[PDB]
Amino acid sequence: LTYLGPDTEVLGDMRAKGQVRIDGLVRGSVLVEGELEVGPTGRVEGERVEARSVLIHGEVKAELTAEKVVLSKTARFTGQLKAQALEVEAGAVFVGQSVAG
Amino acid sequence: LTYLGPDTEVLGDMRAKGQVRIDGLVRGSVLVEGELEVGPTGRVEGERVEARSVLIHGEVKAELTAEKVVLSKTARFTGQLKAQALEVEAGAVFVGQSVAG
Amino acid sequence: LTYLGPDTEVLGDMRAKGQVRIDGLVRGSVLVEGELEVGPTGRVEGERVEARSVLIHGEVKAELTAEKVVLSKTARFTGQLKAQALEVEAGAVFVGQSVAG
Amino acid sequence: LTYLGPDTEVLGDMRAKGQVRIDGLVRGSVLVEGELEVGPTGRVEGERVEARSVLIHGEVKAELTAEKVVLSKTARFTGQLKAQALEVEAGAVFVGQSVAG
Amino acid sequence: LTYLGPDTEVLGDMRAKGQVRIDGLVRGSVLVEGELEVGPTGRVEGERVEARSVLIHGEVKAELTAEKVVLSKTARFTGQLKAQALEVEAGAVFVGQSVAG
Amino acid sequence: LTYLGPDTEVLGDMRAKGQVRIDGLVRGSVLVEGELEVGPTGRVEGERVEARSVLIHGEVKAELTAEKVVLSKTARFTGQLKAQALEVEAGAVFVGQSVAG
Amino acid sequence: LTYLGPDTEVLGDMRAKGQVRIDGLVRGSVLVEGELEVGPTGRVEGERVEARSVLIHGEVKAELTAEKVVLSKTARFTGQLKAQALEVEAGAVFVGQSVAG
Amino acid sequence: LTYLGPDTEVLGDMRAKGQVRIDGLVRGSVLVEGELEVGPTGRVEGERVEARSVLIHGEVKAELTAEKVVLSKTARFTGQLKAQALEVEAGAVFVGQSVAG
Amino acid sequence: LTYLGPDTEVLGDMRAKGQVRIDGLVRGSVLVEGELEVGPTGRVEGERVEARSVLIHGEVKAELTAEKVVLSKTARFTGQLKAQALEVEAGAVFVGQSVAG
Amino acid sequence: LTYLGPDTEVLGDMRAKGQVRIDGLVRGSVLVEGELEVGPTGRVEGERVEARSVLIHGEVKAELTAEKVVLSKTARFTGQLKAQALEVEAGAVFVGQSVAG
Amino acid sequence: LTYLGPDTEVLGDMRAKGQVRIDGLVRGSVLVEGELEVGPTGRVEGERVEARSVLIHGEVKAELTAEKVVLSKTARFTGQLKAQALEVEAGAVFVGQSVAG
Repeated sequence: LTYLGPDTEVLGDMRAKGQVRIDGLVRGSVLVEGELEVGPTGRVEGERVEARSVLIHGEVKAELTAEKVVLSKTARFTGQLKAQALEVEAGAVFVGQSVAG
Repeated sequence: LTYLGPDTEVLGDMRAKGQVRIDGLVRGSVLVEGELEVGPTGRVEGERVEARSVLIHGEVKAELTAEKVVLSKTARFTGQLKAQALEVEAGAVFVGQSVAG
Repeated sequence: LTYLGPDTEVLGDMRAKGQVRIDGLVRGSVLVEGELEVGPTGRVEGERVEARSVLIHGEVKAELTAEKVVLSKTARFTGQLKAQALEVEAGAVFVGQSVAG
Repeated sequence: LTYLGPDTEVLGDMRAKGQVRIDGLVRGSVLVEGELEVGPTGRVEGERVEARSVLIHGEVKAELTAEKVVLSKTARFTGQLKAQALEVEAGAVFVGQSVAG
Repeated sequence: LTYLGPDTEVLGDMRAKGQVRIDGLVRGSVLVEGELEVGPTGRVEGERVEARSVLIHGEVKAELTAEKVVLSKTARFTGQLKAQALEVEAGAVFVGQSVAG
Repeated sequence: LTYLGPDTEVLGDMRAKGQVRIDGLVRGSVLVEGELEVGPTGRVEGERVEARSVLIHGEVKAELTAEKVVLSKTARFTGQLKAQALEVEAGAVFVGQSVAG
Repeated sequence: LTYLGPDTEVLGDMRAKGQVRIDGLVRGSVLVEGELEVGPTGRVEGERVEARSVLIHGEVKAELTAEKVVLSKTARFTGQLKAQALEVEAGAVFVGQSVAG
Repeated sequence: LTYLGPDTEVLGDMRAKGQVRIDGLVRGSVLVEGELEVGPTGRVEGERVEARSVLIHGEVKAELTAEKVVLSKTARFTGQLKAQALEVEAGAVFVGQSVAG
Repeated sequence: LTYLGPDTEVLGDMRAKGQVRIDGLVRGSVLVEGELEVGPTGRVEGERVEARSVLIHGEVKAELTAEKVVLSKTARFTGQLKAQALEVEAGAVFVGQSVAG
Repeated sequence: LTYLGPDTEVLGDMRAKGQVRIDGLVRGSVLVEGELEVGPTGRVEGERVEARSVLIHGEVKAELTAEKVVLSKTARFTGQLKAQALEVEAGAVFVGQSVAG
Repeated sequence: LTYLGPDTEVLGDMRAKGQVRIDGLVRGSVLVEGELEVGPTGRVEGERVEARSVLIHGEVKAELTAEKVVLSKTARFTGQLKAQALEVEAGAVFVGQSVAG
């Protein structure tokens, strides 16, 4: 597990393994092997968010790439995407060219 | 209601009103005011699919635009998109740049 | 079955199979295998209306061709015709050269 | 709380708040307000490790600055230091000029 | 044993063997083989304090060198240091570049 | 009390207070207020040995000055002397000009 | 035996043998082989007082030389001395450079 | 009493008081107040032998002067004499001008 | 025997032999071989009184010469003397230079 | 009594008192008050033999003067005489002028 | 025998022989060979009375000469005499120079 707090602004290229929950901020690119969660006030601003299963509940602005990109009602995506199962519930402002299926 | 059959290949620019269920084929652009459904073997190949609520269960290849673009497990999107609530369940090969939220 | 609504203006060459009921409009040529009905406010404006049994209750303007061309009291034909049993009831303004029998 | 895992190599300048436990790696400078812990396999390689209470149990190589710099038996410090209560237990290879008291 | 009193100001380079307890003052360099203790009002002002185990409870200002440099709550170090187990309890104003481990 | 060990060679001008027992060596001048004893293997080599009561049992070579200079059977004095009660027992090689009485 | 009285002032160089007790005065140099005693009111003023064992209880002012120079509480020496066992009890005003041991 | 031994050669002017017995030698002048005795091996060689009662039993060579000059069988006088009762027993070699009576 | 009376004043040089007792007076020199006695009131005034044994009990004034000159308590000698045993008892006013022994 | 011996040669003027017996010799003048006797070997050679009673038994050669000049058988007178009773016995060689009666 | 009476005054030179007794007087010189006696009242006044033995009992005044001149108590001689045995008893006034012996 790698929990970040509500106010944990990490500049630079975070490289993690295992289950991650981000609730703070990331300025840079996140490279996770395992489950990822962006929290409700979390923000992952950068270029590369690569994971295995992403649960977006806050904001993301990067060229995200995963297997299962599952979202929530208050999510906010931006940028490119490359998944295999783009599961949006209802209320994502999903702005950007994606590939799936 | 405007039901099209399983094998009803309509060339040209279909312009409908009310609830529509397409299960056949459309070669051209669909302009519907009301609920729209593409059936499981349906295909809407063209450029403009504009509606109010779209339920995709087959294939679409056009610059779709709606309010609520809700999909199914066996859907297959292609092309641009412009919605307000992009609700994908799991298994859409959603290929193309979208705007939502 | 392929029901079109009262206001379903389909531009282009509709190609259907099975029982069809048109009540809207067609701009183009209708190619149906099976029973066809033009509704009371329906209009099939074009060139080719080919079917197996046609029930005209609105307006047609094309080179219709069928087996049994049965009409109604408020029908309005225009153009050529080629049937095998031209069954008009009373009030068709049947304008155009026909072959039957 | 902000727990990092055993293998969470964060490049860049981590800026956190609250209780932090680092067990992975940091390439860069750590700026924490609150309790800090470097885990046994943790390493904080960089220039600036500023906190309020630091518990070193692995390796640090930076110009650390805190109030209470408490260590463990297997700790390994390097670089400058500026504390108010430098509490080393026994086995730190504490290499570098310090100010305390 | 070599006990010095509370007010025993020894100018010059004291060279001792065995257990030493200094409680007075030393102006000069102390060369002890064995346990050393600086008392609470003791002061070892000079350049070279070399021993085997040092217990600082007062003030030292020299380039101390030992195996085990254990301190107390009211100690006050100054100058360089070269130990193998720098065991500070809490309240030393330890000012100076050290090597340990 | 200020006991020096059997092998405690103190270079420089020792300045003490209270009861002193020297058994090691002194290279320099001893300034004691109080009882002084040179031990059997002790040696106080220098210039100024000033005290209040001196008990010589080893060797002294300085311009000693006291009130009561009491010696032993194995003592060995050298140098000037200035006392008030020069109490030698038998076997001192007392070499040097003295004033007493 | 050679007893001199309390008031026996002998000018000149007395040369004696055996046990001598002087209680009077000598103006000159005393050369005795054997035990010598200066009495309490005796005075041996001169240059050479050479003997084998001297017991001073009064005053002497000469370059005394003996084997055992034993004194008393009320003795008063002056001048040089050359003995082998300078045994002073407490209260001699022993003024002058001596060799012993 | 002032006894001189058999071999007590006193150079110089002996000045005594009380009873004197000389048995050694005198080189010089004897001034005695009281009884005087020259012993059998005694010799008083000089110039002035003044006393109160003289008992000569050895040799005298001086200008003797007394009150009662009593001698013995083995006496030997030389020099002047001035007495009041010159009591010679038999065998004195009394050589020198005398006054008596 | 040659007894002279108490008042037998013999002028001139008496020359006698044997035992002589003079009790009177002699003006001149007495030459006796044998014992001589001057009585208590006798007087031998002259120059030469030579005898063998002289017993003086009165007065003599001459250069007496004998072997044994024995005197008494009331004798009175004057002048030179030359004897071998000058035996005076106590009370002779023996005035004059003598040789004896 | 004044006895002179057989060989008592008295030179000079003998002056005696009392009974006298001369048996020796007289060279000179005899002045006796009292009985006089010249012995058998006596000789009174001189000038003045004055007495009170003279008993001549030897030789006389002088101007004798007495009261009773009694002689003996072996007497020998010479010189003047002046007596009052010249009693010669038989055998005197009485040579010299006399007065008597 | 030749007796002269008491009053027989013979002038002239009597020349006799034998025994003579004169009791008278003779004026002149008597020449007798033999014994002569002058009686008590006899007187022989003259110059020469020569005899052999003279017994004078009175007075004679002459130069008498005999062998034995024996006298008496009342005799009275005068003048010279020349005898060989002048035997006077006591009371002769014998006046004159004599030779005898």
